Amino acid sequence: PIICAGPIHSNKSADIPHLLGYSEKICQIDRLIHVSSWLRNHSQFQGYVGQRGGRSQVSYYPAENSYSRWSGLLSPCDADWLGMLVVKKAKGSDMIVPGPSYKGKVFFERPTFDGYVGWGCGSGKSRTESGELCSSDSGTSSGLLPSDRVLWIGDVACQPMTPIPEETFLELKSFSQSEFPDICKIDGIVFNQCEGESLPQPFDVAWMDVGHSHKIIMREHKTKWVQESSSKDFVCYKEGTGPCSESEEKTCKTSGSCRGDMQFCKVAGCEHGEEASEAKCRCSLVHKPGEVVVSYGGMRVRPKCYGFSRMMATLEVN
Ligand SMILES: *[C@@H]1O[C@H](CO)[C@@H](O[C@@H]2O[C@H](CO)[C@@H](O[C@H]3O[C@H](CO)[C@@H](O)[C@H](O)[C@@H]3O)[C@H](O)[C@H]2NC(C)=O)[C@H](O)[C@H]1NC(C)=O
Repeated sequence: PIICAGPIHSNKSADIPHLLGYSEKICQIDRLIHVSSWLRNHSQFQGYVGQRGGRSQVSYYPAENSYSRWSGLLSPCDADWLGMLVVKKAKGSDMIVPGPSYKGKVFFERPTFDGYVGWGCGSGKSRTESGELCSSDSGTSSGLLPSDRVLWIGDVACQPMTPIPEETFLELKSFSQSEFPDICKIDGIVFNQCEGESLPQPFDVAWMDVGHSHKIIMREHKTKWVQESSSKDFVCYKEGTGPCSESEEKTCKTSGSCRGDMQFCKVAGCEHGEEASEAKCRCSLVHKPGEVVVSYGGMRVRPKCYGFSRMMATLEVN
């Protein structure tokens, strides 16, 4: 949990405010408030996901998940809440991967080749074991549901990118195709030219989102987590209260008057020994290995999202 403990909602009726503060959105991300809001607008779902458990107790496919152990490594959905990308509503043509335990799940999200698709359920519903249907569920009637009903597939890390010229991305695009000549179409998105294809098959591939019209999938590739101590590397909470507001957090990150930990004070400035009563804002280093930088096709890329997920990939016929 980056900031806020597992949410304990009393109501399904409660509205989900949109908060401007970085920490505020991190807090909602912590309490899976963003999935709950994804569910409300798209599945006409009633209430919340992540009850008592929050984002840490979300279920991943696979369960043995690296980046999960790092609370500030952003999933596609957190990234969506942070506006970095958008997890699009499930359309009929987006393919549900086999593998995960979808039954019970009210929400599961998957990186497609072209983006990120969510499959949500209506109130009092939950996915069957296949994931292709929301069947009725008495366990979901309360509308305030546990985190293991949310499923994030893929070991995904999302992060502020360094944009790359399109010529660079086209180099990477074709480098992948020379690495993956076998594949013809991924998530309904044409990868190569084949004419003779086989029907969609699963595909465990590492990949990165470079901010372009699709991801680049990588067989061989090097990564190097580097620490940046940028302001997004810190969240700002009020002790006992929750996250600082939009202005309070900006003040801590610009002026250098709020309290913090070892690295936050080194970087943004803080003061110690003041007080008089009533405790202050504080900021702390988000826990993550850093910003991933990926060596691939001779290019050092700092991507929007890096992950190893399962997509569906059609193959050729010889
Ligand atoms: C579910 O529906 C919500 C309503 O559309 C939506 O929340 C809305 O999110 C957008 C995008 O973040 C916000 O848009 C604008 O907000 C401020 C001004 O208020 C601007 O500064 C921004 O630049 C942006 O243009 C809406 O304010 C916000 N509305 C409400 C009532 O919360 C959610 O995003 C939807 N759910 C998901 C998962 O996307």
